[PDB]
Amino acid sequence: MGENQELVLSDHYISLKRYLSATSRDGNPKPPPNKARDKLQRLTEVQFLELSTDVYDELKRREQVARRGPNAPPETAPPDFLLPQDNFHPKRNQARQKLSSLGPPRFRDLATDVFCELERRYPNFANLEMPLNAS
Repeated sequence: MGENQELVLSDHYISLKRYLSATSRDGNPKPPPNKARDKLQRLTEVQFLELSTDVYDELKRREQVARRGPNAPPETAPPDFLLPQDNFHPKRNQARQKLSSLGPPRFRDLATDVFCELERRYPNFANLEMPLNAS
């Protein structure tokens, strides 16, 4: 254990890589035809972390939904969007709702942009490590 924002983004990076890998063979290193990393530079690091967290949170919520997809009762069926809470600011809640509203292609692009940004910003993320699946 330790305290490092890089480690937090490392988990996000790994999660994004697995997410992208699970949704794409990754035969194209640059999926989008257009790029604009300068757009992501129009925000602060904290805002960037907030966006990274929002993306991460969206990813885990979708995974939970998928897990509770088949062979799951409707009583414990999760929402198709993040429900608002007073613990979180309403603007942030709306932002999260927008992520849910966005379909997979747009979201995938967001994931790709964040993933690429993290890889470019942290070149050492290209030399982290990945887990293995076994059953």
